[PDB]
Amino acid sequence: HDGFQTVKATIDWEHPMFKLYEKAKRNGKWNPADIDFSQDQKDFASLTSEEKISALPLVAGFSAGEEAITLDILPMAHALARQGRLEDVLFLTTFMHDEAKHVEMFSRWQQAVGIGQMDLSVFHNDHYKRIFYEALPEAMNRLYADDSPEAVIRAATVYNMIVEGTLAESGYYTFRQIYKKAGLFPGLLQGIDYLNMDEGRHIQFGIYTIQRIVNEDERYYELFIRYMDELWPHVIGYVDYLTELGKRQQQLARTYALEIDYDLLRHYVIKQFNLRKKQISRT
Amino acid sequence: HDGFQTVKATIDWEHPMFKLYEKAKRNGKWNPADIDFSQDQKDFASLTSEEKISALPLVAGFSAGEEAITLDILPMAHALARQGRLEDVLFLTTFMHDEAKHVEMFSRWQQAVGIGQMDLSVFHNDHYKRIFYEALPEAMNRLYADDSPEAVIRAATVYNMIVEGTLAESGYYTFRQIYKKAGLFPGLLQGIDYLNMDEGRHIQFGIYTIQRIVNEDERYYELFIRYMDELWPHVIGYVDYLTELGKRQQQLARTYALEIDYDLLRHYVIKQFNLRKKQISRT
Ligand SMILES: CCCCCCCCCCCCCCCC(=O)O
Ligand SMILES: CCCCCCCCCCCCCCCC(=O)O
Ligand SMILES: [Fe+3]
Ligand SMILES: [Fe+3]
Ligand SMILES: [Mn+2]
Ligand SMILES: [Mn+2]
Ligand SMILES: [Mn+3]
Ligand SMILES: [Mn+3]
Repeated sequence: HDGFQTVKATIDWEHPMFKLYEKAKRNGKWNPADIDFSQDQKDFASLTSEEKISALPLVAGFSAGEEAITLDILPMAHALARQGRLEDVLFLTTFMHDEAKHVEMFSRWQQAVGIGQMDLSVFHNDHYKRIFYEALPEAMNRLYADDSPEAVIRAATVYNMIVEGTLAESGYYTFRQIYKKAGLFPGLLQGIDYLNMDEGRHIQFGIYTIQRIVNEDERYYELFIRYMDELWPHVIGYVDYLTELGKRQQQLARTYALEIDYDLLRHYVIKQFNLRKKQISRT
Repeated sequence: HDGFQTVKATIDWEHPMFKLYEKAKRNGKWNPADIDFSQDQKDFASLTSEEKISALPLVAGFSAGEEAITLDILPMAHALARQGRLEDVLFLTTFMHDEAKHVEMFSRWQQAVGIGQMDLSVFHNDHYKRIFYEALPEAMNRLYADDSPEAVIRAATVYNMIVEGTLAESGYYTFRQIYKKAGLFPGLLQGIDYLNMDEGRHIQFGIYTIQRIVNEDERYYELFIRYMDELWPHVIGYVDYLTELGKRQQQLARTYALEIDYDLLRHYVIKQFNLRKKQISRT
């Protein structure tokens, strides 16, 4: 270290990421350990085997995603720390702790309903793996040796704009469209509501990061759009795979009179993807 | 990634670091933004210039240390993440967020009392710089390329056993011995109480980390002792420098009838150092 900002000066109290950090502390008190999952255990046990499975693809996607994101944010925190972006780092401590609670929430649900011993990796197809097993850690880990604006934009695009701003947001919507209607899994849905609220700050950090780089040179806008489009095939290829699992196993939909509109879910994904694009201004 | 623990299985709910993570969430709700510093501003302004300075060396040491530690824990989190130690990572998200709040607390105090514009690096002598500007980032950053048991023990020794378990603990004691007696700076002392409570978990993570490595091969015990002793000269060399500043500027002690026992503070430092050693068992 050559010096310390809070010895030479203070935190930059007006910095957007300090304000986001402050909001994260105010809004981040929830604890997955307090969620009552006992009704969820009864719901899951009440289900037939073919209804039991209906929910597992989505939980498998979230549980791996939360865990990937918990591990893979560390290089972003490092890169920004090394750039002396102290307020970003303070905020990223809330981001990382949020994702830890997200991992915890889904794992507590799996334990409570009796599937913790079940290996849910069978529900990760090639497109999911390309995003979460490969493209996400590649883009983040790159920041250890290459913290160029190109690398940081690509990292924020994959992590915050695609994984969180497209897939996670759409998954929260899907959970609600399906189980909130069914009256099922109230503990899980309480957790989803807290995850979704945290996610708002995570996406805003991505937007801030990408926009501040675009702000220095509008040609980075083109890079942002390009990286969004490179991942789209895998995003929809996973969505299509989940859709086809749902269409092939309809008993939960039948039993609970959910006219599950998979083409409305698909449209919600397309819509999320397009509005994330629109939250980055070329100028 | 080759897979995900919370897809194949669950969190290891009995893991000591998951239990420490759970305690951190329960005990880590405090927010520096809620501390009332208005009485602290009046106290500081009431002081003469020569009393004003008396407190600044210690705040300078803490503010830089909190900031160093916030940046320099990231490689430990990374190394353990890459080892698949998921429960350690979950706990480290609380550790990192705690230190962010510590940075925030001291910087809020500096702002409130009117010294935020003052560059307090003048109170970092060569021994302080050797620990915080050099040895700490060197030991932590090494973990990016070398996560051997030797490297991890050395990192935990410098960070958790020396910086936190010797210097920080002794600084908390010193703040209380001096200002809690004077009736001064109630907001700062509220913050110190919260820092000290957080620190308990940070030191326990260090103990767990060092002991689990020693447990695999008792020869690492010798390394631990050696790394403790290598840093001791700098620890006491900074303590002696602070002591001599205090002896050379006594007006706060006089004004507030603090018979400040600098040789009792020195003994407290020696005692902390020796009991950290004793918390690691050769077997
Ligand atoms: C059937 C419609 C498809 C809806 C899309 C569902 C997407 C599943 C979500 C899995 C990825 C979750 C990523 C977590 C991100 C974070 O924790 O910030
Ligand atoms: C006059 C007696 C000397 C007492 C020793 C005072 C030591 C000052 C403390 C500065 C280091 C603080 C390190 C912070 C560690 C953490 O935040 O985990
Ligand atoms: Fe997120
Ligand atoms: Fe600490
Ligand atoms: Mn395909
Ligand atoms: Mn010396
Ligand atoms: Mn999440
Ligand atoms: Mn601290």
